[PDB]
This record gives sequence, structure tokens and C-alpha cells, in this order.
Amino acid sequence: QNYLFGCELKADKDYHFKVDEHQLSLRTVSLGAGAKDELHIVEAEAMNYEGSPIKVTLATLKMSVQPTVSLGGFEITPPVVLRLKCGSGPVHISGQHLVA
Amino acid sequence: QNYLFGCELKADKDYHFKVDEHQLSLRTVSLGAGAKDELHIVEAEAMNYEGSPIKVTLATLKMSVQPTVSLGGFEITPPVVLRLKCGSGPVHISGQHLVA
Amino acid sequence: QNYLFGCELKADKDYHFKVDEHQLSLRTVSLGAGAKDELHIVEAEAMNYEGSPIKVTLATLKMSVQPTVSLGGFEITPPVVLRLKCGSGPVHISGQHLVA
Amino acid sequence: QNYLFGCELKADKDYHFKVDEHQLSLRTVSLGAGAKDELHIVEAEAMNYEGSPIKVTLATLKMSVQPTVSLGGFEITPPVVLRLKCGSGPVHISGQHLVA
Amino acid sequence: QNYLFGCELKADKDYHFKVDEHQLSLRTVSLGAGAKDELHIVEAEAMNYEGSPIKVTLATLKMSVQPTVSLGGFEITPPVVLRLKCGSGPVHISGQHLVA
Amino acid sequence: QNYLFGCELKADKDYHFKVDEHQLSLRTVSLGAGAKDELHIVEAEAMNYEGSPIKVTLATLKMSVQPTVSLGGFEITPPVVLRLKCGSGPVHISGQHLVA
Amino acid sequence: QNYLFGCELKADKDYHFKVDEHQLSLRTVSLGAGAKDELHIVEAEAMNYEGSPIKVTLATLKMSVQPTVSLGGFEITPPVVLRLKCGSGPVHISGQHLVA
Amino acid sequence: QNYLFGCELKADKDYHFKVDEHQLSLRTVSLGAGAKDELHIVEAEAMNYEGSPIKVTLATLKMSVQPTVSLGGFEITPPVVLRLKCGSGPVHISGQHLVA
Amino acid sequence: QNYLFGCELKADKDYHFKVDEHQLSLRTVSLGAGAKDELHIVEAEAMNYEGSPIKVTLATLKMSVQPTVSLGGFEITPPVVLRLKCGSGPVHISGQHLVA
Amino acid sequence: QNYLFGCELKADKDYHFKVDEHQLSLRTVSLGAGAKDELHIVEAEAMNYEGSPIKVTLATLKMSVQPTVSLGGFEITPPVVLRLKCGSGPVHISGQHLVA
Repeated sequence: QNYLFGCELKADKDYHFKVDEHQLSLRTVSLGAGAKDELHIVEAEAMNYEGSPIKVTLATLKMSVQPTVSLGGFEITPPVVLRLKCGSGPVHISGQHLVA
Repeated sequence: QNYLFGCELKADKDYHFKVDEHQLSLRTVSLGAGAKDELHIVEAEAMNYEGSPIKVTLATLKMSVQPTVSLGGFEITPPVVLRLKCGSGPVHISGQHLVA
Repeated sequence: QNYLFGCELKADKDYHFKVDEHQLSLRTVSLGAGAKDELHIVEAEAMNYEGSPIKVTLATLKMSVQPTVSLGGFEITPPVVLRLKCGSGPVHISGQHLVA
Repeated sequence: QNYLFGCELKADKDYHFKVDEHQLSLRTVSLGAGAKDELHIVEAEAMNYEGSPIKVTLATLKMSVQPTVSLGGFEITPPVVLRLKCGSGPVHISGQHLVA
Repeated sequence: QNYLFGCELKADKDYHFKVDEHQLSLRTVSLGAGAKDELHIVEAEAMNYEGSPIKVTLATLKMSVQPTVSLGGFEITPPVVLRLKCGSGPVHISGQHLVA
Repeated sequence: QNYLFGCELKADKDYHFKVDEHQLSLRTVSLGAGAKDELHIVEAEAMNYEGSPIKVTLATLKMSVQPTVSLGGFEITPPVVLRLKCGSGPVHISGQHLVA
Repeated sequence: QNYLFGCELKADKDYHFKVDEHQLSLRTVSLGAGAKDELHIVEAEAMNYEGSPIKVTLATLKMSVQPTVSLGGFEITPPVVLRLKCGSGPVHISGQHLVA
Repeated sequence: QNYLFGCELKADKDYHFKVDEHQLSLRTVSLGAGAKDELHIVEAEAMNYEGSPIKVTLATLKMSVQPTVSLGGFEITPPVVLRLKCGSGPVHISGQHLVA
Repeated sequence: QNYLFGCELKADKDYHFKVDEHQLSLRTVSLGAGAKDELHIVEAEAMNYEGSPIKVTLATLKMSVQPTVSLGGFEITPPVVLRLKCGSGPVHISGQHLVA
Repeated sequence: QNYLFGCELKADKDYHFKVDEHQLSLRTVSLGAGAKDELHIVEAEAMNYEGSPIKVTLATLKMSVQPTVSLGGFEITPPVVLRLKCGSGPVHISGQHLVA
């Protein structure tokens, strides 16, 4: 079963996705209306095989080159932390919350 | 069983997808032939796990950089509302209507 | 079971896809060396849930911007028609012919 | 079962995928280092449903516009031929070898 | 079962993925903060159907044109090596670690 | 003699170079920081030989294509009226006010 | 002694500049708002040193790449014809009409 | 009578060309290797006819669309200030310094 | 005393400007209607201050980057040689044949 | 009297121009056939009105953005130094040598 999901990433804020079973599918990554035409890199934080957490790069954006990146159903087992590694933002993210 | 689904969006229109075992899977978001070269942002509204409806960003389009965005089958459980978060319009949305 | 599928669209010549279950899965929609650097809109007409047929826009292409658009398997149940809403192509469409 | 696959093509060199259940799932198509900034139409030839051999376009690429098209799992039943409808090449095709 | 995966490749630096069913599903290939606006080719090395190892191109990137390529779940069987055939990045690679 | 001269143009605002000997030498026509990514056509109106005033196009600009156009001393004898044939601006004009 | 000089050119609409010393000094060639995004070539016709009349190319413009071009006072001796040897137009030509 | 002139600009600093005949002839306006891809508006401040100082826009720049702008010898009379109206540079201004 | 001057180039259609006081002022250098999107380079060969002929780059062109370049009245003393250092052509040269 | 000027510039060279009256008028700065699509910055060195030599930026170049920049008769009192502040090259320069 699935539910919509979305988050807005602003510079220096982490977006925590944890649930208090589940999986999280990432669809699109899009720059906001006010974002600066600078490089925007979006980082995701969740643990790897060997038990420890890590940061991965989902997408590298730029308004005048590539505003939106589609991941195709990138899923990560919660908890996951979404953040901008560089770039004012905002940067939108969407996908689905897969449950049960 | 899927059937073609489609909707055209533009300023002051909310396409309301409602059903009254039904799934709406989105494929493409493409700017209409009319569209000015301004930044378009398409968002979808629908419930999250907790039951509350969240506004979410499907994509950010701009005629001269990226007129179309492929979502690759983004499923959302109706009811769901689509619209332009900002941009004269028009913007086309394609996809499948999945049943039972 | 799959069979390669592809067609070419121009400014005037609709491609009809019928058989005599069967499924048509669209892959990528590209621009032909011929085509001008003008806005191309590939649309598809098929049946919706209320039995009536409808027109949906698969993609919007522009040679000097986005020559190729990929749909990652947009499945449509036949019959379906593939036409060029605007632009004159040649415009190529690949995909699979899924069967019973 | 899957194994990496890949091939390279330039202007008049076709490539032949063939074994002697089996499927070729194409992933990404991308211009390699020495490609001239000319148009690049990459195509495949394989059997359609009616039995004959059809030529189909996988992507239209241009080094300064779209150096890479991603088909994301486009499955074609061997035997299949890969070639440049036109363009000096090289053109890097990556994908998978799926087995019974 | 899935775990989050994320290498970082630089000019003559090589990433080495391996275990001790286990599958590797790549998601996005993208440029990082540094990376001068020069061509970029990311190639992968994992075994092919027969037994010999192949070098394959995952994508051709360029900062001023296309900073990100979404392979959308390109699964490769371990062990596997990711490297830049051209360019010098950094170039980030996200994906999943599929197990059992 | 040579004096500095500049103005601003925004549909909502026009310019009347009047000398109530003289010359108006135009240098650059450049898009203001807040201009939309729309098409801007700067127009100048003055006297031709035959005595009846005519409208002339000085430049055609687009922020993401060409923000500044240098006329390099396009001299015009007053009276003359600079104005935006289209685009809401603002467009800055710079140059010289030559005398005697 | 100089006066403003303009003119709007379209396919099949040669512009004749005739003076019944006198010199025509071309300033800017700029695409009109209607002008499609197809290549445009503006040519001018005045007689050469050896008597016979030549056709010369002034500028090659294209809306999405270079909407305006500064000739910077390219002076021709009348009579002279300005035409659009390529493209629909409209194309604007500004400049000065110098007199003795 | 000319001596090479030049100066660097950043949001931090201005430049004050004053001298105790003299003439300032500006040539090219260009972004430094360290300038970001933000919009850069360079302005000059010097007296007008009426005698009161005025701020004029010499050029709008953007690294990825128009790194350089050639003014072609825009002569201004000291004292003159050159500043970065918007953007942070560094931007370089070259030219000439003419004396009596 | 000026008269129109024009040229056209390809790898085998060069142009010698010789005469039997006299002066060639080059204006624009632009690519022609059907020449390929490859780099283009125009060089002119004429004697230097020490009598020996030098080879000089008039401009570097590329249809989708910059099809036209204005030299702005670049004067050279016959005999002069115009050629396409590289690039397919056609490549048009305009300017004026000055005399006495 | 004038003579053609020309020179190629590489990275960590220095092209000296001294005549042993005399003035150096610069025309077009253009990128060589094998320059990297990296950012180039051409510098010029000569005396300021106060005595000491000063470096100046003539033009910032980027192959896929601006391959050619036209200074349009930038006169410099030799001796003058012409170098590349940053860029592989080759970077061509053309102009005139004006004598006594």
C-alpha cells in the first residue's frame, strides 16, 4: 500500500523521515520557484549494509540546465534524512510512502 | 487493467481525480504548445500515511530547458488533485488509470 | 512475451495500433534527423474508464533542447492511436508489443 | 539471472547481440569522448510480432544537448542488431544480459 | 532486503563493490561541487554472461549540459567496479544494496 | 562634448530624449535584474529624411539567451523616444549625450 | 547629417533603399516577436567596385541563440536592397541615413 | 594619447577614476574565473549634461550565457565610479585612458 | 570611396583579395544556411609590418553557439587571403571595398 | 599605415609585442580548434597613466558559450604583453599594427 510523500529542502535544515514494516520510494527532485541558478546537490541519509549510516547523492541540479531529476522509484528503508549538500534551495522532493 | 488518463492544467484549475482498487499512475508532465517560457511547477495533493493531505511537487518545467519530465509510473491513491503551483500554463499530464 | 515496436509520425499521418491479451508499451520518443528545430508534441488517443476515448500528451520535444524523451514503459491497451499534435517530425517511437 | 552487457558503435559498424529463454535489457545510451557534436540517432533491429524485422529508434542524441538517453530496462528478444542510423559515433550502450 | 549505496569516484580512483544472492542496483550518476565543466564518462566493471569481465559505460555527463543521469535501478551482479573513463569529477553515484 | 546618459524602460515607463549641435549616442541595451525571461524588443522613434517620424527596433533581448546588446555608438538626433515595443522590462540603456 | 532608418523584413519582401553624397549605415539586425526559431539570414545588395551588383550576407540570426546582431555602422552607398535570403522573419534592421 | 586602463570589481569594492583633457574609454566587461553564475549588472556613475551625477548600466552578464560584453570604446569623462549594481563578481573592466 | 564586398568559403573555395589607395574593411563573418554544427575558423593572410605575411584568426564560429561575429570594420591592405582554417562551410564574409 | 597582427596564446607562455608613433589595435579574440570547453581569460599588459605596467582582462571565453569576442579596435601603446590568465588554449588574437 502507498501514500503520497513530499518535502521541501531549505539550506541548513535536514528533513527527517522516520516512522513511529515500512519503505520509502523517491520519485522526482525539483528546484523551487525562488531557488538561485546555482548548483544544487541533494543528499540522502540512511544506513548501509554494514550497519552504519551514510550520505548519498541523489541529484545535482541547476535551474538553467536541469531543474528536475526523476529517480524512478528510489526506495530507502527508514529512517532517512534528506538535505541539500550545497545550494540555497528550496528543492522539492516527492515520491511515496510504501506501507505494511 | 489500465486506461489512458490525461489532464491539461493551467492557472486557476485544479484537476480533481476522484473515483466512486483504483490507482492513478502518472507518466509525463509536458508543457503545452502555448506555454510562455516561464517556470512551471506542477504539484499533486493527496493523503499521506497519517491521513492528512500533503501538497507535493511532481516537477519543475521550463520550455527552453526542459519541456517534459518523465515520472516513470508514479502511483497515487485517489482522490488526488493536480495543479500548477505557479505558471500561466498550460501543462499536460499523461498516465494510466489502474483498476481493481 | 515481447516484440520490438516502433513507428514514425509526421505532421499528418496518424499511426493506428490495433490487433485481433495484447499490450503496447512505449519506450522512447525521439526526433528524426529531418525534423526542424520547432516544438513537437506527440499525443496518444485511447480508451478511458468511461469507455470513451481520450487524447493524452506523451511528450513535448524540441531538437535544440530535448530531442529525446523516455517513458520507461508507458503501457496502453489497444487500440491506440499515435499522432503529432503539433510539429511535423519525422518523430520516432520505440517500444514493445506485449502479448497474451 | 543477469550479467553486464555493453557494446560500442560508430558510423558503419553494426553490433550483433545473439546467443545460440533469453533477453537483452538496454539501459543507457551515451556519446563517448571522441564524438563530434553532430546528431546521433541510435537504432535497433529485431523481430516484430508479424514476424518480419523492424528498425526502431532508441535515441536521438547530441553531445551539446543530450549526451545521454536512458531507456531504463528496454527489453528486446534476441537476436538483435544495434547501429547508428547516422552519426560518426562512438556511442556507448550499456545494459543487461538476462537469462532463463 | 535493501540497503542504501553510495560511491564517489575521482579521476584515477576506483570504487570496489563486493561481498562475502547479493545484487547491486544503481540509481543516479551525477557531478559534484568541484568537477570542471569538462566531459565525463562513467564506466562499470562487473562480469558478463560467459565469465569474462566487461567494462561498460553507465553514462556521459557534462556540468553545463547534463549534470545528472538517472539509470533507474540498473542491477549489476557483484563483485563490481565503478570508475571514470574520462573526466576527473568528483562524480557521485547513488543506488541500492539488494540482499538475499 | 561628451556626457554620460542612461535610462530605464518598463512598458509602464518611457523615455523622451529632448533638447529644449547635439547628439544622442547609444551604447548598450541591457536587461535589468528583475526582468522576466520574456522577449524584449527595445524601440526608438525619431525622424527619417522625408520628415515623418519612424519607429525602429534597436534590439531583441532574452535574459537566458542574450541579456546585453552593444550598439557601440548608435547616434540619434533629438527628439527621439526610446521605449519597450514588448516585454515589461526593465531594460537599461546607456550611452552618451554629445554636444556641439 | 544623420536621420533614423528602420525597416521590417519578411520572406518575399525586398526592401529598397533609394536616394532620388548620401550613405546608408546599418546598425542592428534583430528578429521580430513573431519570428519562429528557424535560422535566419539577412542579405544586402549594392554594386561592387567592378560595377556588377553583389549579394552579401549581413547576419545569420536564430531566436534561441542570437536574436540581435551589431554591424556597428556598416556603411553602404545607395542604391541598396536588403532582403531575407533565408527564414520567415520578421527581421528588423536599424541604422542611420547619412547626408552631405 | 592613451595608456592602458583596467580594474577588478566585487560587491565589496568600487573603483574611482578621477584625475587632476582627460578621457576614460571603456572596452570589455568580463566575469572572473571566480564569479558565480549569478546575474551581474555593472554600472558607471559620472555627470550628465544637466551636470548632476547619474548611475548608468554598462552591462548585464551571466557566466553561462554571456561572460563578456564589448562596449567598443565607450568614452566617459572623469571622475567616474564603476561598481557592481548586482552580483558579486569579480568582474573585470578593461579599456583606455586618454589624455589631452 | 566604398563598395560592397562579400565572400563565401568551404575547404576548397578560398578567397584572395588582390588588386592592380585601396583598402578592405571586413564587417561580418557568418555561417551559411546549410553548413554543419561543427566548429568553424576563418583566417586571413596578409603582410605584417615587416613585409612577411602572417596568418590571423578572424573568428571562431559554431551555429548553435554563435553563428555570427561582427568584426566592426577590420581594415586590411590588399593583397589579403581569406580561408576556412577548419569547419565545413559555407561561411559568408561581408565588409567593404574602400578606395583611395 | 597599418599591418595585420596575429598571435596564438598557450598556458604559461607570454607573447611579447614591441616594435624597435607605433600603436597596437586589437580586433578579435578567438578560441583555438583544440581548446578545452574550459573557461579562458585573456590578459594584456602595458603602462597606465602613472608609470607602472598593469594587467588587464580583454575577454573571458568559453567554447560552448562564447568562442569569439570582438574588441573592435582596442589600441594599446606598445610594448605590450599578451598572456592567458587561465586556459589551455590555443587562444588566437587578431588586430592591426598601426605605424607612424
